[PDB]
Amino acid sequence: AALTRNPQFQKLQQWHREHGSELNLRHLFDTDKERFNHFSLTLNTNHGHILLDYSKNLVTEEVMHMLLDLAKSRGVEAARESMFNGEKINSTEDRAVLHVALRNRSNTPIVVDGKDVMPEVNKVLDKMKAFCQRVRSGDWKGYTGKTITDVINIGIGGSDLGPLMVTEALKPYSSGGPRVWFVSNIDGTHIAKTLACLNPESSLFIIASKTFTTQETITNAETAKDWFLLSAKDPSTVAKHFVALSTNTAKVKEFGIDPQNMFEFWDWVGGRYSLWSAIGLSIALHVGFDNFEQLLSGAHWMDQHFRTTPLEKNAPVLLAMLGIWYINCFGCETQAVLPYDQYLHRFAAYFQQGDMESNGKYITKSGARVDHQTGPIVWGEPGTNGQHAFYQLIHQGTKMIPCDFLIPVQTQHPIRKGLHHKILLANFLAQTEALMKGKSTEEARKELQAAGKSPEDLMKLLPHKVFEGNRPTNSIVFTKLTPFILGALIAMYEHKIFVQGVVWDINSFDQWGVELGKQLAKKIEPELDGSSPVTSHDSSTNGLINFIKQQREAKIQ
Amino acid sequence: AALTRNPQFQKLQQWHREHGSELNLRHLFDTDKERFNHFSLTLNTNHGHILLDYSKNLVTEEVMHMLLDLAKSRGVEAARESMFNGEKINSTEDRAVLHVALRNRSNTPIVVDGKDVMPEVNKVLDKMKAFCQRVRSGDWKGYTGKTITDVINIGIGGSDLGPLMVTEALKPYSSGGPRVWFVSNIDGTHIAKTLACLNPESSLFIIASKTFTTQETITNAETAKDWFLLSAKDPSTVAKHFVALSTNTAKVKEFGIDPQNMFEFWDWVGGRYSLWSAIGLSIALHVGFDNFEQLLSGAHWMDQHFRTTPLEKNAPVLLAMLGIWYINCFGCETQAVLPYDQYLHRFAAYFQQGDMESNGKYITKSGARVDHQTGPIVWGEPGTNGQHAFYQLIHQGTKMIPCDFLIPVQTQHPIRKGLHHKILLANFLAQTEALMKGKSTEEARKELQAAGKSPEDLMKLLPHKVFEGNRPTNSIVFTKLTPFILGALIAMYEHKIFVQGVVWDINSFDQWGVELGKQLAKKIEPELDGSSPVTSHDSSTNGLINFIKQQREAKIQ
Repeated sequence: AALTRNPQFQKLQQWHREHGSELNLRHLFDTDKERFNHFSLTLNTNHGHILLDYSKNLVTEEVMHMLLDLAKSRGVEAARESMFNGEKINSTEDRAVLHVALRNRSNTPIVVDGKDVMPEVNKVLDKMKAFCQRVRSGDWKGYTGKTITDVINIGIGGSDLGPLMVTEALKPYSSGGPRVWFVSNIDGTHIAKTLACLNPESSLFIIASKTFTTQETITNAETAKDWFLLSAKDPSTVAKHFVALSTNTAKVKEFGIDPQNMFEFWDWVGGRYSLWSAIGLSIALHVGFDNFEQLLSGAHWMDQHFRTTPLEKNAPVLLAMLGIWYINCFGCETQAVLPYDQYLHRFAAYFQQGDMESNGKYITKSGARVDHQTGPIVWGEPGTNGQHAFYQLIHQGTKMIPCDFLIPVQTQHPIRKGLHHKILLANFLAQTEALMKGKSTEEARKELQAAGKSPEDLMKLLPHKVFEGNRPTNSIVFTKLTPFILGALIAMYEHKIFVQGVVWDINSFDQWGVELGKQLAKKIEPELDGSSPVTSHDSSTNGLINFIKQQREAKIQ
Repeated sequence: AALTRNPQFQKLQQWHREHGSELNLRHLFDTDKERFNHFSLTLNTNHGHILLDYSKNLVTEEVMHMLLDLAKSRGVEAARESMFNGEKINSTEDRAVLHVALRNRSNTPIVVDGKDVMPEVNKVLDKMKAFCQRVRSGDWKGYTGKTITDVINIGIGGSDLGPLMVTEALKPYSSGGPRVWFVSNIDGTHIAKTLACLNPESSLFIIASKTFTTQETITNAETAKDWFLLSAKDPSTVAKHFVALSTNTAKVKEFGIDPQNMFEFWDWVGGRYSLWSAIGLSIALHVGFDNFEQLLSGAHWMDQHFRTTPLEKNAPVLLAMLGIWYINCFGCETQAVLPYDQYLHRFAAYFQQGDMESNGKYITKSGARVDHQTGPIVWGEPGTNGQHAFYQLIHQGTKMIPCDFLIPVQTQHPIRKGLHHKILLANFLAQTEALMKGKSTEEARKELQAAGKSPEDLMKLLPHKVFEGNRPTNSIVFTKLTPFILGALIAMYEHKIFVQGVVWDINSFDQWGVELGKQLAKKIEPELDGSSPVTSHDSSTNGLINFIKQQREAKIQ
């Protein structure tokens, strides 16, 4: 395993064993008035500023140096170029990894298998735009000649969560667009409850599946199609209400979709990195293609920042190494993502997939079994909702939890002359200040005394009122949450995931872990029909199946 | 710190040290065909069955005995009676913990400070029912004589999540009820994107707040009022469109709400255990009082189960000790909740609050600082959604992650002759089968060889195809997700949480962790006013503040 054998890594772990515990944020800030200046990064995109304040982290100049050294010695710069240049770094599948090509606004040639991929990227985008124009303007008409009012994306994983998170994040930019709906669960209630709110004559479905045989997606697509046909009787109308983001033209034709409404993407486009491709169609439809282009440009901006910036000043890499520090040295299992922004309520869920499906790995690019930790469990809820659910554990539990706090300076809803947003900002700043400052015994004792508590009352309360602090955070503040900024932000985290992967020597771009579950589920499916008991598995699987058969018959109240 | 002093605890740890790594799920099942029979539990509620199958846990009859011995030596049973008897077990706040009184259908007296609380519980319930009748039937009217179509719940933490989660879960039981909406974030987009969807004439607001001075709630309540008065205009109209869940009669009247529509609850009702009280007004409004009464009955049934069942077969206890095993011996930081049910999409989020805010503690009932792990990090998304997001890390990452898998046998939407649910069940059973069974190097090799891979190609891919398995899960299956079953399930986890807290000797029922953040936010609020640079905090807090002040006036192009 490369990491463990890397001398810079070893130096890093030895230092932590020796000095890690003695680091205390409060002392560090009390002793060094330049801390913010030393550990902060200001990015002017020319379309708004993004401030990355990583100063409330358990680091010193010495630690940052050791980390930057490790990134250098782990080759992140060369691995980065390999990615951007089209080399097949997805080693286990022998594929390129070029989500950066999807948003490549410079159109600089990126060649794979002898051909510049750019023209294909652009043909698809041009195609998406033309269609998006037809639909939004009311040009495109349903089978009864009515304009489209609802766009329904059907897909799983990356064919879903991205468009869904982005459209929710960019709501304010959706004037003139039709409503978007997202179906993903195979669970029939997901499609039932969506279908119940629709009019077939004005609904347009998008089936998002590269192979067009994804089971849950195609099953959902077929239910939608039978629902449509109940009204339209006529199968030739399907072409008016169902389009496809896919590569499987035969299967697409078979379903009833006009193959001119098949929007292609490529194998170098991982699902958890697909929103910038044809997979983004529902985003473009909801907020228009200008905004979709701003989203891509935002991503492109961050891509250039990742590429041209010295490591010391590289947002994505600084983010990654801080994570390595907490994962491979402090041993923290999780990474919290807390955007103080309701529109961004699925931001954390989205990266739960991006990070976890990319870096939840245990085999290195050499075939070696990892002997160090890899990807963290990512999780979160937007502030201040989360603040009211679980921060108690963050402030006073027994776990170290690195948190990323995010917020826009300008809100899309400056209601009450800025009141809600002021309170929101104050909490965003106070929470991180709290996590790092804490409240000592003496500090709490004073408050108890001043509040009128008795000595007995004081004695019992005291310990519970102490905050140990020393809980590290990142603050990421940006001028406003526009399509462009959102683009840069998503890409920033994408590149953070890339770097950690490189440092760990794993392949962030495959996902072999899904195979076992699918094959086992195929075996079970037919065993579920019928009354007789199943005895072919382990006793649990067997017992569970038999309990389902017994109770499926039950009439309950 | 007594858990650590406890001899049963010590023996458990010493045993795990010597034998824990030896446990192999696949081997246990292979060597004991009764495993399922021996490590599972069936519960007939008279309103649906609940199968708790904990056989896929790293545990033997010896380990369980040790875990129960521990629950015994830690006084689980007595603490339990203490809660049920109305004793002040919330020791820091000197209060009773009586959410079980709220659902006490037997009406057995529970006396606090010399008086049965039941009559007060039932008075409020009766009152909840009457108003609910008045609203659903159309009797209750708005300032223009229209009946109510939308009910808007406004609150934070427990005044919001429970009601949001339960109404999402029980949607099919809402025929005849008004649409419910939930507003919690202080961030302005929340209330604003909600208000934009309403008609003031037929909208009823419910401001949920014990003290009625909860800053973010009240701020939202005022924005709502002010928005209602922009059309209704007469302040006396507020009383027909706002009711309150509170005890602060004065603050309620001062807001314009009629004190006769102030539904009360008590000190002994924790926010994270409040949905069963007046706090569930919106639940009752949405699904009717009958269903709401079914919900409390389900929880009462589980309460009785917890109270009368010997530890060995006590579901919540079993759940509690199992978690102790993973938390205190295996060192697992997190616990996943994965409902294969889209209606339950907010179930995990609910328990993230109910668990982490109860048990994220570090000071024990005696004042000592713990020296062992405490509450886990709770997270999740419903399957198969989550399956397609992060299961990669669970199957092949570097972290042990206890998962609870839950599913109703019978679905609320049996479309396509049951095809969707069939697939859902198959994935539900297959995933746990997979986490347990894994796929070995040899098995993976035969596959690759069978797929015609060259020796070089096989070699490079082989280890990536290996599933190590041995990943423990609980499988909780229940006949159907009805209001009753749901209530049972909620109470089940409530008691799991209670049992863990007792073992940790912490106070699951206070929440002192919120103060610092609250204190520090109020300091910052006024400082945000203006263009003067702030200098009064550590350099990061100042830096952030100044950047915010600097960018609030940035025109963005």
